[PDB]
Amino acid sequence: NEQYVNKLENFKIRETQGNNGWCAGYTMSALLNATYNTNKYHAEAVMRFLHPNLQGQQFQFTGLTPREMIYFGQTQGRSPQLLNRMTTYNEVDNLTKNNKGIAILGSRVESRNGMHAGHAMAVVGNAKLNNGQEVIIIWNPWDNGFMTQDAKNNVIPVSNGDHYQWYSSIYGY
Amino acid sequence: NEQYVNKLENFKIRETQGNNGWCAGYTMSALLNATYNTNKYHAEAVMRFLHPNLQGQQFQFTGLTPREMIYFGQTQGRSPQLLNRMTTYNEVDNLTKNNKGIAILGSRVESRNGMHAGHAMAVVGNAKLNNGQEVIIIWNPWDNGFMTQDAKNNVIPVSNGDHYQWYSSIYGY
Ligand SMILES: *[C@@H](C(=O)O)[C@H](O)C(=O)N[C@@H](CC(C)C)C(=O)NCCCCNC(N)=[NH2+]
Ligand SMILES: *[C@@H](C(=O)O)[C@H](O)C(=O)N[C@@H](CC(C)C)C(=O)NCCCCNC(N)=[NH2+]
Repeated sequence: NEQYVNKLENFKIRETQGNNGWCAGYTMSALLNATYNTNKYHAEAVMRFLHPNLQGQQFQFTGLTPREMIYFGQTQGRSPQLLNRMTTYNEVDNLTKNNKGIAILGSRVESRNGMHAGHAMAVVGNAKLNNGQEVIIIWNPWDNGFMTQDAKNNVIPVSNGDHYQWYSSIYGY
Repeated sequence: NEQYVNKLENFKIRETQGNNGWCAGYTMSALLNATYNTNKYHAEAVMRFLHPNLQGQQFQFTGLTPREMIYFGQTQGRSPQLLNRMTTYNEVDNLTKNNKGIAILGSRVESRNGMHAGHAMAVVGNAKLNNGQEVIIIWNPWDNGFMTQDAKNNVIPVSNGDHYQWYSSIYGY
């Protein structure tokens, strides 16, 4: 389907998200594994590093803040930067060519007692389709495969039928 | 090279062993991921489950006993059995067809102040080559690939030049 494809070279899915609140741990482990060309990071280990005192269900379901995500990247030799919007196709193209990972911070369009769950995903790269559309390739931690998102649209449809608005990005993993 | 190949269906290498003493954690995570068709087990998490109080270098380098390996499999819904020898080609063929994993317990032929380090590896399956040789396919946690071992020989040459005698096996993961 693609005429041009630009991906993070060594990105590989090695684990998927089950019943826990560790989406940002999944996302940062896969981006650091790709930019360092390693297999040592795993979500559980990220989470235990940042939340050493939580146990049981609290450990299982407590997610991360953007500050915790930025400090984690600094501890692993990166300098992540918060961008308070969705990255453009050109931005993704240039960061991907430079081997810099991008985490997506998404907010669920569908509500539940007025609250919009937050969910983090990873950018894998970008591509131009045969009809000219400019797309960003995304890995959502629940899936064993990637999605393609038109770059003009800031709401990503995910595999269970929900929709997440890409409201901010952390780049530099 | 093979005329017949019998492997554990969903075995996949998802991580390799760096500077730690967690070979048995690597081996059991890959065998349980394959027999359960999952990606949730990782060596670090096995080790932390069995050694919750060790920290720092003690945590990093303390390996497992066979009893700890057997109790770990019981906690994950398996009934591993210790066999005080190398499994035969036929045994590997039948266990593999039945989706039962086998851990190799190896002892280093080369010594260091009279001590023979212990190192655990995983069986992936078995195969018959085009010249008729009967072989067992092995994954050593340090490698990103498999080895083939003639079934008549109980000493496996590994990738750094050392040799490990297969002295016992734990099957049933
Ligand atoms: C994501 C998930 O597992 O699906 C998980 O809930 C998560 O990390 N959510 C985040 C937001 C993403 C990073 C966009 C969020 O909800 N953050 C607030 C969680 C803060 C938990 N508290 C502390 N104190 N660390
Ligand atoms: C293997 C390695 O990382 O290369 C690692 O050293 C290991 O687990 N070795 C084992 C033997 C294999 C299971 C054959 C071994 O050396 N066992 C004795 C280690 C016991 C450590 N102590 C306790 N108390 N749990």
